[PDB]
Amino acid sequence: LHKEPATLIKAIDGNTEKLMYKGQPMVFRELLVDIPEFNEKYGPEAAAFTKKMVENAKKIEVEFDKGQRTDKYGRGLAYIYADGKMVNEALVRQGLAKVAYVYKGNNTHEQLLRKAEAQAKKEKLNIWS
Ligand SMILES: Cc1cn([C@H]2C[C@H](OP(=O)(O)O)[C@@H](COP(=O)(O)O)O2)c(=O)[nH]c1=O
Repeated sequence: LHKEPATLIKAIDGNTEKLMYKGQPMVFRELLVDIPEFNEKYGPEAAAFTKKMVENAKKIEVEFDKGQRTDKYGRGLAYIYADGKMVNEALVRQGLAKVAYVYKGNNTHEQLLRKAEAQAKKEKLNIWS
């Protein structure tokens, strides 16, 4: 796998809906996680943690896995990094997302993320409280 550059695109409301990848706006869906929606418990917290992590970062990178790069809704499927720290792993490690959607061939970081989830669960953090 290899990391590639992207930048945040700031939406009219001040948040990031899309990343600019090879100079095109794209919604990216994080690989291997289920993140609660805003209306669900921990949803506001997951969103706020993501916003701080990506906005504070000097460098955003995306990393496609070995399988499908876009899903059925046209979203890019990747691991997202903020100054070299994976956003997908960080949400899981904080109990702000669960490991999920593990499909054949896009599963490279599965064990790493399950390791993070077990720690968040052992620590009874957030979703696991
Ligand atoms: C994470 C991921 C989601 N998806 C699709 C599966 C779900 O389809 P369905 O909408 O039919 O349930 C949807 C979940 O995304 P969200 O959790 O963003 O809603 O995204 C993929 O196809 N590949 C993936 O790797």
